[PDB]
Amino acid sequence: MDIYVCTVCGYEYDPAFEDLPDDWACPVCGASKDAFEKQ
Repeated sequence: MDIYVCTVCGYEYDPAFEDLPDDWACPVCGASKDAFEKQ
């Protein structure tokens, strides 16, 4: 739909940004933004 909830810690993020570099890491688990997927 439009949500990027980490699948490691279960963080919550919304796809309403503008500058999304090519290297975002969870500000909690620290894991890469690869385990992130609609949830």
